[PDB]
Amino acid sequence: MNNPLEFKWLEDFLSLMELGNFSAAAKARFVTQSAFSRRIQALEVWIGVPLFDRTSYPITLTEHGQKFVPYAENLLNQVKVTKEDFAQASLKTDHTVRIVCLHTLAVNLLPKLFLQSAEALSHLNLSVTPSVLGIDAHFQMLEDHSTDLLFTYNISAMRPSLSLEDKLEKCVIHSEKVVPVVAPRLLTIPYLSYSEHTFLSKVVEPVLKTLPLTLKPVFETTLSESLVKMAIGGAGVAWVPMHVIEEELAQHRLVIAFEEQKEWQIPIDILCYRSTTNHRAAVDQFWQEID
Amino acid sequence: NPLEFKWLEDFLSLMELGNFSAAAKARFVTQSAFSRRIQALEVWIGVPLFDRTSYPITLTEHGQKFVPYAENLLNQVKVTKEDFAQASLKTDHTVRIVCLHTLAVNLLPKLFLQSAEALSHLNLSVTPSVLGIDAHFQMLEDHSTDLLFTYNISAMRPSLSLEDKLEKCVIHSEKVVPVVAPRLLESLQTIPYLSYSEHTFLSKVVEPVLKTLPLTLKPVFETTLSESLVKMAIGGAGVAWVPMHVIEEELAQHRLVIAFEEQKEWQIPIDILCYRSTTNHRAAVDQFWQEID
Amino acid sequence: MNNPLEFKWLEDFLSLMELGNFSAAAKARFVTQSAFSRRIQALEVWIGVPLFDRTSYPITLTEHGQKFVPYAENLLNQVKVTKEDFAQASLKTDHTVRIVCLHTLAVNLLPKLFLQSAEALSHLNLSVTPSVLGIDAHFQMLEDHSTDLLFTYNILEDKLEKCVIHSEKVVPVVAPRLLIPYLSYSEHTFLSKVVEPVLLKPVFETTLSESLVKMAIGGAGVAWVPMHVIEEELAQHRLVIAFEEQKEWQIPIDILCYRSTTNHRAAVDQFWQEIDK
Amino acid sequence: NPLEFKWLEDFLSLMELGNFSAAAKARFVTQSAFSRRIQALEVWIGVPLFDRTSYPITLTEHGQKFVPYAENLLNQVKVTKEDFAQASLKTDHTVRIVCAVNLLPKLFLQSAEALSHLNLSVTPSVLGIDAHFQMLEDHSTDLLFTYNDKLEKCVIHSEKVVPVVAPRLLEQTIPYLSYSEHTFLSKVVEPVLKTLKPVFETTLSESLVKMAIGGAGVAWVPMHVIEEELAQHRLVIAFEEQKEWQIPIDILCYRSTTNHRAAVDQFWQEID
Ligand SMILES: [Br-]
Ligand SMILES: [Br-]
Ligand SMILES: [Br-]
Ligand SMILES: [Br-]
Ligand SMILES: [Br-]
Ligand SMILES: [Br-]
Ligand SMILES: [Br-]
Ligand SMILES: [Br-]
Ligand SMILES: [Br-]
Repeated sequence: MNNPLEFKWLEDFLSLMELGNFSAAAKARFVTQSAFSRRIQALEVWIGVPLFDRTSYPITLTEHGQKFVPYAENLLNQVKVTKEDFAQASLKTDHTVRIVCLHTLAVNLLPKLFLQSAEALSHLNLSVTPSVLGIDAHFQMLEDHSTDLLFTYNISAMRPSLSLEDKLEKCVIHSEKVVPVVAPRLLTIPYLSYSEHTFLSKVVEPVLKTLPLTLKPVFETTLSESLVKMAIGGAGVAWVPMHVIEEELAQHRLVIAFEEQKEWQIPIDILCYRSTTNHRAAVDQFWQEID
Repeated sequence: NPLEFKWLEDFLSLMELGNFSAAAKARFVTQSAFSRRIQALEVWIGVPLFDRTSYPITLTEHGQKFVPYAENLLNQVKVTKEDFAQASLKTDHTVRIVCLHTLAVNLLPKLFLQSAEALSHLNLSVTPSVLGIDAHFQMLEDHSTDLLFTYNISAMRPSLSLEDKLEKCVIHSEKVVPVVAPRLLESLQTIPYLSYSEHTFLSKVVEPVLKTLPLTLKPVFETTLSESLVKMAIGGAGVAWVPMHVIEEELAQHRLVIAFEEQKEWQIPIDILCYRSTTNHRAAVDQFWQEID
Repeated sequence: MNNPLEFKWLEDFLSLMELGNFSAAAKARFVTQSAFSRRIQALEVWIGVPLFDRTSYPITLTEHGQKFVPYAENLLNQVKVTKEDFAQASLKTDHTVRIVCLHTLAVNLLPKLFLQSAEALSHLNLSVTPSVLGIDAHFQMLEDHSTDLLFTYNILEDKLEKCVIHSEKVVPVVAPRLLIPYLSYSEHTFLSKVVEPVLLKPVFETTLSESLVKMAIGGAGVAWVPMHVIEEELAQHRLVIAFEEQKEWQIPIDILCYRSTTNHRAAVDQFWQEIDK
Repeated sequence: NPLEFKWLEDFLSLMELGNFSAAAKARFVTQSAFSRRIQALEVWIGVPLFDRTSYPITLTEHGQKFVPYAENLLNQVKVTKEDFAQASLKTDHTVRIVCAVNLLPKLFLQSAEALSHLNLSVTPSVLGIDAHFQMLEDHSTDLLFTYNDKLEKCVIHSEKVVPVVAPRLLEQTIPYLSYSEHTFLSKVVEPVLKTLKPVFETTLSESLVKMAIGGAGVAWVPMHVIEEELAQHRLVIAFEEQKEWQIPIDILCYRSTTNHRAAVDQFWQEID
C-alpha cells in the first residue's frame, strides 16, 4: 500500500500544461528542473499513460493529458473546498483570538496580560490552550491560520523550522531567568526535574554537571507548575521560571538556591509569534496591545 | 558514497546561526570537524549550498532548494524511530503516571505531598497527555504506564467491559462550583462567563447543567486549563465553574467566593478516578495504589 | 510546498471512525500503533480542528469529525474514479501486448524472441517501450495493468509471476590487438550498479551496452557487456573476452520476465506460454 | 547513535535472500561485517527485525512493518542526489554529450588519435528541446546532438530516412514496423506516409532494424543506422524507384558560444 497519489502532482500537471516548458514550470513550483521532471514522471506512472509529449515544441498535452485536465482540477478543488470549509470551524466568532502557549504561560503570563489590558480587549474572546501537539505541529497551525498567536520561549528546540521563518513575525514579551528554588529548609539533595523529552530539559541539563551537588531524582514531569508545587511542599530543588514564583518568593514559601551564583540560572526570552498573512482585525487589536 | 545523517542537522544549524563557529558549538563538535562535515555534504550533493563569501553566510540558489530535502529526511528519520519506540522503565522504583494537564498540577502534587514519608522512597514520573482515554487504557494494558488519573467517563455508546484488564478506584468526589472575585459578587443580569473548550471533559459536564439555568452567560474567555479560569476569575473577568480541588487555597485566601451559595444544585458532582492494570504487579505501583484508598 | 493532504489519512480516518480504537484501527491499516496515532494527529493538524472526541471510550467523532465524513468519502471516491477512467488507457487494440524492458534487451533479445516464435505470435501486436524508470515503477505498472510484461536483469511479489528466460555472464571484452582504458556504464544505469562493485582509465561512458560494443570493436578499450549481446563478434573474432581464463572478472546475471497474476487477457497469456519454456 | 543508510540496504538484502552468506555477498562485505551491521540496525530501531528461529531468516512482525520505512528513506536519499546531480566533469578534458547509438562511436573512432586525451560522457535524453538547449547555455552539457539563440550549430551529415525490408519479401497490405506515438521519428515518418498493417511498435531504430532483418515487415530507418546491414545484403531498400518516400533529414551538433573549455573545442574542431 505505497503507490498513493500525491496531490502535489496535480498542481505540477496544471503548471506544465499552462506553461509548456519544464524549466518554467519547475520555477513556478519552487523546485529544481530535475525534481519537477521526476514528479511529472511519477504522476504518469501512477495514472498509467504519458500525459505530455516531450518531442513536440513546446511541451504539449497528449490525448491522455487532455482527458486528464478535468480530473486534476476536480480533485484539487475538492481538497481546497475541504480546507476552506473547515478553516472557519476553528472560529467560534470573528472576534475570537485563538492562542497556544506553554502551559505555564497559559496560566501565569496570558491572564496577567489580558487583565492589565482588560478595557482595551473587552470586545475580544480569548481562547487559550497549552502547547501539546509538538512545536512543528503548532507552527504549521499558525501558518495555516487555524491558530492566531503562539507564545514560546526563544530556545533552539522551540524555533520554527527554517523553511517557515520567512512567513512569521515575532516580538519579545519580556526577559526572564530560570532559577533553582527550594523551600526554606536547605542543606545529597532531592532533584525535581523536567522529563527528558520536553523543551526545558535541554535548557537545564547542561547547567547541571557544573553543579557540585549530587542530585537525587525523586520526581519528574513536563510542567513547571508541577515542579513548583513540589518545591513549595519541601520535596527538592527544581529549576523554574521566575515569573511563575513571584508571590511565592515574596511570601518566602520558596527561595532561590545559591542565590548569588548567577551561572546556575538560565536567561530566556518569552516570544509571541503570528503569521504575517493573518490580518484578522481581532488578532491585530490583540497584537497591538502586547507588543 | 554514503550520505551521512548528521550533515542534515549540520546544514540546518549553519543556515540558522549565521556562522561556522556558532553552528559548530550548536552541534557539539570542533570548529574544525564542522567545516569538514559541511564540505563533505557539499562534495556529496555536487553543488555549493552556502555562499561562504557573504557575511552573514547565506544559502545559494541550490541551498534554498535543499532546505525541504534536509527537513523531510530529518523528519522521516525521526518518525522512523518514534514509530518503533518501545515501552521503557527507568528504575524498578519508578511509578509511571499519565493524566490530563490540569490534574497534573493541582491533584497529583497534593496527593504526592500528603503521603510524602509513605511515597518518599518511590520515583514519580508524571507525563500529562491529551491522547484519549482509549490511548491511556491501551498504555495500561501494554504496561508502558502504571497509573492513569482521570475524570469519570460517560460512554457515548455501548462499549466492551474492562475489569478483566483494568482496575479502577475513586480518588476524590467533589463538586464543580461557580466562583467569582469578591468585588463582583453583588453585580450577580448578563454575566461574563469564563468557560471550558468544548472538547474537554469539564465542558461536557458543565454545559449540560448550564443550559438548565436562569442565567444569561456571555462567553468572554475559553480554555482547556482550569488553572487559567481561576486566574481570570480572581481578576474579576467573570464567573467560572471550576472543581473544588483547584481553588482550595483561593477560597482560604478569600480571593474567590462561591457564587449562588444558596443554589447547591448548580454545583455539578464529579469523581476523579485512578485506573491500573490487573496484570501489573510491581511493588512500587502497589505501594502507591495502597496509599490512595 | 509545505503541508500537503496525504491520501492515506482519509483511510486512517474512516478506519478509526468505524472501529473506535487506536490499536485496532492501526492493525487494520498495517501500521504500528504509534504510527497510526501520529498519522491521525497529522490529519487533525492539517484540517485545523479535532475530528475525534478524546474523552470518549470507544472513541467517537466530534461534530467536526461528523461533518468531515462526506469530504473524505468523496475524495477517496474521486481518486478511485480517476484510476478507473484511465485503466488500460495505453491499450490500443486487444491483440496488443505492452512490453517494458531495458534498452539493452529491446534490441539484443526481444526481436530475437519474437522472430524465434513468429508464427505462434502472428496474431499479436507488440509495443516494446524501453524504459529508464525504477524497477519499482515497472512493477507498479504491472499491478495496475498499465503494461503487460516486464523483461529485465537480475542476479508485491504475490501478485507477480516471474520466470527465468536466460542465464548469462557480464564479461570483459576487447578488440584482439590489445593486451587499461575503460568503457563504462553511466552511474545511474543498472549494469553500472552491477559491474562497479565487482571492480583503469575512463575514456567513454554511456548507458547503452551496444555503444560500449562499437567502441570496444573499434579498439578503444575494455568493456563489460552481457554475453548475448556479443555472440557474433566473438564468433568472428572482432572481440575476445579479456582474461578469459579467470572467471573472477565475470558476473553472472539472469534475464527475467515478470507478469501480474491478476492480468488474464488472452493475448498476454498466449505470449507468456511461448516464453516460459 | 546515528542511523547509517547502508543499514537499510543491508536489511533489504537479508529480507530478500533469507541467508547471511548470500546477503553479505550481495552487499560486497564480509559475512561478519554484514552481521555487525544487521545487529547495529536492530539496536538502533530498538526491536528485532529478523526472526532467527528458522532458516531462511524471515521478518518479525515489526520487521514487516519496517519494510516501507527502509524503502521510503532509501528512495528519499536517492531523490535528493538525483534532483541536484549535474556536470559530471571527471577530467579537465571530459566532454559531456547529450542526445542515437551508432552516431557517437563512429564519430569518436573516426578521429580517435586527435581525441585520444579526451574522455566522453554520452547520455541518452528525452526531456524537452527547450530543456536541453538551456543546459547547453547552463554549461551543464557541452554538446547537443539531434536531428533538425546564442548557440553555434553544425551539420553532422544530411541523410535520408528510408524504408527497409528483408530481401525474402516480394510484395497489397504489409506488416508495418513503426516508431511509437510520442517520439521524434514518429513525427517525421507518419506525416509523409499519409496500406500498412501495424505489427510491431517501439521507440528504437536499431530494434526496428532487427525485426526487419527477420522479415517481420517494413520499417523506415535512418540510413546511418543500416549502412552495414545493406552492405551485407541483409536488408534492401523497398520501393527503390519511389525516390520520394525517403524523408531527407539532418543531423546537428550544438555548443554554447560562452562554454570556453579547451576539450569541448577540440572535439568540435574534429566534428565540423
Ligand atoms: Br491512490
Ligand atoms: Br508512463
Ligand atoms: Br508541544
Ligand atoms: Br510549562
Ligand atoms: Br520511566
Ligand atoms: Br478537562
Ligand atoms: Br527494470
Ligand atoms: Br543496463
Ligand atoms: Br538517528
